[PDB]
Amino acid sequence: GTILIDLSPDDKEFQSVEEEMQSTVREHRDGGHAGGIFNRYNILKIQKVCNKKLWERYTHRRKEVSEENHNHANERMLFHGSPFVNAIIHKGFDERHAYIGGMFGAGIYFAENSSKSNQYVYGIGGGTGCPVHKDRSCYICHRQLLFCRVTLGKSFLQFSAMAHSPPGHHSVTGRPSVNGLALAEYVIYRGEQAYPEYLITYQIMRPE
Ligand SMILES: O=C1OCCN1c1ccc(-c2nc3ccccc3c(=O)[nH]2)cc1
Ligand SMILES: [Zn+2]
Repeated sequence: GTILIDLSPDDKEFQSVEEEMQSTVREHRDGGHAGGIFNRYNILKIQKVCNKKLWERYTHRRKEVSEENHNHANERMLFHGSPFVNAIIHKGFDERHAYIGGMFGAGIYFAENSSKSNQYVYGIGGGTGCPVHKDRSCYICHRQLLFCRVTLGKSFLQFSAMAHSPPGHHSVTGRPSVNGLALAEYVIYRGEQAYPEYLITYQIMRPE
Protein backbone atom coordinates (compact mmCIF):
# COMPACT_ATOMS: atom_id res chain seq x y z
CA GLY A 1 0.00 0.00 0.00
CA THR A 2 2.97 2.36 0.30
CA ILE A 3 4.06 4.63 -2.47
CA LEU A 4 7.14 6.87 -2.32
CA ILE A 5 7.00 10.27 -4.01
CA ASP A 6 10.28 12.01 -4.74
CA LEU A 7 10.48 15.62 -3.78
CA SER A 8 12.29 18.05 -6.00
CA PRO A 9 15.20 19.89 -4.37
CA ASP A 10 13.43 23.06 -5.60
CA ASP A 11 10.38 22.23 -3.49
CA LYS A 12 10.00 24.24 -0.27
CA GLU A 13 9.12 20.95 1.43
CA PHE A 14 12.42 19.34 0.37
CA GLN A 15 14.26 22.38 1.58
CA SER A 16 12.61 22.57 4.99
CA VAL A 17 13.20 18.82 5.65
CA GLU A 18 16.85 19.16 4.53
CA GLU A 19 17.30 22.13 6.80
CA GLU A 20 16.02 20.15 9.80
CA MET A 21 18.44 17.31 8.94
CA GLN A 22 21.50 19.55 8.57
CA SER A 23 20.77 21.98 11.37
CA THR A 24 20.36 19.32 14.06
CA VAL A 25 23.74 17.63 13.59
CA ARG A 26 25.83 17.73 16.79
CA GLU A 27 29.00 16.17 18.18
CA HIS A 28 28.52 12.97 20.11
CA ARG A 29 30.23 11.83 23.26
CA ASP A 30 31.55 8.69 21.52
CA GLY A 31 33.76 10.81 19.27
CA GLY A 32 31.95 9.38 16.21
CA HIS A 33 32.28 5.70 17.14
CA ALA A 34 28.64 4.74 16.46
CA GLY A 35 27.63 7.11 13.67
CA GLY A 36 30.81 8.35 12.06
CA ILE A 37 32.75 11.60 12.05
CA PHE A 38 30.93 14.42 10.20
CA ASN A 39 29.49 17.93 10.57
CA ARG A 40 26.98 17.70 7.78
CA TYR A 41 25.33 15.44 5.24
CA ASN A 42 25.10 15.06 1.50
CA ILE A 43 21.36 14.73 0.98
CA LEU A 44 20.74 12.50 -2.01
CA LYS A 45 16.95 12.09 -2.00
CA ILE A 46 13.90 12.98 0.03
CA GLN A 47 10.74 10.96 -0.53
CA LYS A 48 7.25 11.45 0.91
CA VAL A 49 5.86 8.20 2.28
CA CYS A 50 2.20 7.76 1.36
CA ASN A 51 0.15 4.95 2.81
CA LYS A 52 -3.53 5.57 3.50
CA LYS A 53 -4.06 2.73 5.92
CA LEU A 54 -0.96 3.65 7.98
CA TRP A 55 -1.97 7.34 7.96
CA GLU A 56 -5.49 6.52 9.14
CA ARG A 57 -4.06 4.31 11.87
CA TYR A 58 -1.92 7.24 13.00
CA THR A 59 -4.72 9.87 12.93
CA HIS A 60 -7.09 7.53 14.76
CA ARG A 61 -4.63 7.16 17.62
CA ARG A 62 -3.79 10.89 17.48
CA LYS A 63 -7.45 11.75 18.09
CA GLU A 64 -7.61 9.33 21.02
CA VAL A 65 -4.54 10.92 22.61
CA SER A 66 -5.78 14.42 21.88
CA GLU A 67 -9.06 13.70 23.63
CA GLU A 68 -7.15 12.40 26.68
CA ASN A 69 -5.06 15.61 26.82
CA HIS A 70 -7.32 18.69 26.48
CA ASN A 71 -7.41 18.39 22.71
CA HIS A 72 -3.65 18.52 22.36
CA ALA A 73 -1.88 15.70 20.54
CA ASN A 74 1.52 17.31 21.23
CA GLU A 75 2.67 16.29 17.77
CA ARG A 76 6.32 16.66 16.82
CA MET A 77 8.48 15.92 13.76
CA LEU A 78 11.35 13.73 14.87
CA PHE A 79 14.10 11.49 13.36
CA HIS A 80 14.26 7.76 13.53
CA GLY A 81 17.25 5.64 12.41
CA SER A 82 16.94 1.88 12.14
CA PRO A 83 18.12 -1.03 10.08
CA PHE A 84 14.39 -1.70 9.60
CA VAL A 85 13.45 1.55 7.74
CA ASN A 86 12.26 -0.49 4.73
CA ALA A 87 9.87 -2.55 6.84
CA ILE A 88 8.66 0.55 8.67
CA ILE A 89 7.62 2.43 5.57
CA HIS A 90 5.64 -0.56 4.26
CA LYS A 91 4.13 -2.05 7.44
CA GLY A 92 4.23 0.80 9.96
CA PHE A 93 5.95 1.00 13.32
CA ASP A 94 5.31 -1.86 15.74
CA GLU A 95 6.84 -3.85 18.66
CA ARG A 96 9.54 -5.22 16.34
CA HIS A 97 10.94 -1.70 15.91
CA ALA A 98 11.39 -1.13 19.65
CA TYR A 99 14.71 -0.65 21.38
CA ILE A 100 14.36 -3.32 24.10
CA GLY A 101 17.45 -2.12 25.92
CA GLY A 102 16.72 1.60 25.73
CA MET A 103 17.29 3.74 28.83
CA PHE A 104 13.60 4.51 29.01
CA GLY A 105 12.46 0.91 28.51
CA ALA A 106 11.29 -1.11 25.54
CA GLY A 107 9.71 1.42 23.23
CA ILE A 108 10.26 3.12 19.92
CA TYR A 109 12.84 5.92 20.14
CA PHE A 110 13.00 9.18 18.23
CA ALA A 111 15.48 12.08 18.26
CA GLU A 112 15.49 15.85 17.70
CA ASN A 113 19.14 15.51 16.64
CA SER A 114 19.38 13.85 13.24
CA SER A 115 22.94 12.83 14.20
CA LYS A 116 21.57 10.86 17.15
CA SER A 117 19.25 8.78 14.84
CA ASN A 118 22.20 8.40 12.46
CA GLN A 119 23.94 6.39 15.19
CA TYR A 120 21.24 3.70 14.76
CA VAL A 121 21.10 3.34 10.95
CA TYR A 122 23.38 0.26 11.04
CA GLY A 123 22.06 -0.95 14.39
CA ILE A 124 22.54 -0.26 18.10
CA GLY A 125 25.87 1.39 18.58
CA GLY A 126 26.25 1.53 14.79
CA GLY A 127 26.40 -2.29 14.71
CA THR A 128 29.28 -3.34 12.48
CA GLY A 129 28.75 -0.34 10.24
CA CYS A 130 27.89 -0.38 6.56
CA PRO A 131 27.14 -3.78 4.95
CA VAL A 132 29.69 -3.25 2.18
CA HIS A 133 32.75 -1.92 3.99
CA LYS A 134 31.99 -2.72 7.69
CA ASP A 135 32.69 0.93 8.45
CA ARG A 136 30.52 2.90 10.97
CA SER A 137 32.01 6.06 9.49
CA CYS A 138 31.56 5.07 5.84
CA TYR A 139 31.43 8.13 3.59
CA ILE A 140 30.52 6.16 0.46
CA CYS A 141 27.52 4.03 1.38
CA HIS A 142 23.96 5.49 1.18
CA ARG A 143 22.18 5.76 4.48
CA GLN A 144 18.51 6.29 5.23
CA LEU A 145 16.66 8.05 8.07
CA LEU A 146 12.99 8.66 8.64
CA PHE A 147 11.60 12.06 9.58
CA CYS A 148 8.39 11.12 11.34
CA ARG A 149 5.23 12.65 12.68
CA VAL A 150 5.02 11.59 16.31
CA THR A 151 2.19 12.01 18.82
CA LEU A 152 3.59 12.60 22.32
CA GLY A 153 0.47 13.47 24.22
CA LYS A 154 1.24 13.94 27.88
CA SER A 155 4.91 13.12 27.99
CA PHE A 156 6.69 11.91 31.14
CA LEU A 157 9.82 14.07 31.70
CA GLN A 158 12.94 12.13 32.55
CA PHE A 159 15.99 14.24 33.40
CA SER A 160 19.05 12.17 32.46
CA ALA A 161 22.69 12.22 31.43
CA MET A 162 7.15 -3.43 24.31
CA ALA A 163 6.68 -1.75 27.72
CA HIS A 164 3.91 0.66 28.71
CA SER A 165 3.89 4.43 29.08
CA PRO A 166 4.05 5.59 32.69
CA PRO A 167 0.53 5.63 34.11
CA GLY A 168 -1.23 8.80 33.03
CA HIS A 169 1.21 9.49 30.15
CA HIS A 170 1.44 8.78 26.39
CA SER A 171 5.19 8.98 25.94
CA VAL A 172 8.49 9.63 27.66
CA THR A 173 10.80 12.61 27.06
CA GLY A 174 14.46 12.07 27.75
CA ARG A 175 15.80 15.52 28.69
CA PRO A 176 19.55 15.96 28.45
CA SER A 177 20.90 16.82 32.01
CA VAL A 178 24.69 16.87 31.25
CA ASN A 179 25.51 17.59 27.59
CA GLY A 180 24.44 21.14 27.17
CA LEU A 181 24.27 20.83 23.39
CA ALA A 182 22.11 17.71 23.10
CA LEU A 183 18.52 17.91 22.06
CA ALA A 184 15.75 15.78 23.52
CA GLU A 185 14.96 12.17 22.68
CA TYR A 186 11.49 10.67 22.93
CA VAL A 187 9.90 7.25 23.40
CA ILE A 188 6.45 6.02 22.39
CA TYR A 189 5.11 2.61 23.39
CA ARG A 190 2.55 2.12 20.60
CA GLY A 191 3.47 1.96 16.90
CA GLU A 192 0.29 3.84 16.00
CA GLN A 193 1.70 7.04 17.59
CA ALA A 194 4.18 7.69 14.78
CA TYR A 195 3.84 7.99 11.00
CA PRO A 196 7.02 7.70 8.84
CA GLU A 197 6.45 10.83 6.74
CA TYR A 198 9.74 11.32 4.92
CA LEU A 199 12.42 8.89 3.83
CA ILE A 200 15.75 10.68 3.58
CA THR A 201 18.63 9.10 1.67
CA TYR A 202 22.06 10.60 2.44
CA GLN A 203 25.73 10.23 3.02
CA ILE A 204 27.68 11.57 5.95
CA MET A 205 30.40 13.94 4.73
CA ARG A 206 34.05 13.74 5.75
CA PRO A 207 35.06 17.02 7.39
CA GLU A 208 37.72 19.08 5.53
O1 LIG B 1 16.89 -2.64 18.90
C1 LIG B 1 16.27 -2.65 17.86
O2 LIG B 1 15.67 -3.87 17.39
C2 LIG B 1 14.76 -3.55 16.36
C3 LIG B 1 15.05 -2.10 15.97
N1 LIG B 1 15.96 -1.66 17.03
C4 LIG B 1 16.30 -0.29 17.18
C5 LIG B 1 16.97 0.22 18.31
C6 LIG B 1 17.21 1.58 18.47
C7 LIG B 1 16.83 2.48 17.47
C8 LIG B 1 16.97 3.95 17.68
N2 LIG B 1 17.23 4.35 18.96
C9 LIG B 1 17.29 5.66 19.27
C10 LIG B 1 17.60 6.10 20.55
C11 LIG B 1 17.61 7.45 20.85
C12 LIG B 1 17.32 8.40 19.88
C13 LIG B 1 17.00 8.00 18.57
C14 LIG B 1 16.94 6.65 18.25
C15 LIG B 1 16.69 6.14 16.88
O3 LIG B 1 16.48 6.91 15.94
N3 LIG B 1 16.67 4.81 16.70
C16 LIG B 1 16.10 2.00 16.40
C17 LIG B 1 15.85 0.63 16.24
ZN1 LIG C 1 30.33 1.51 3.12
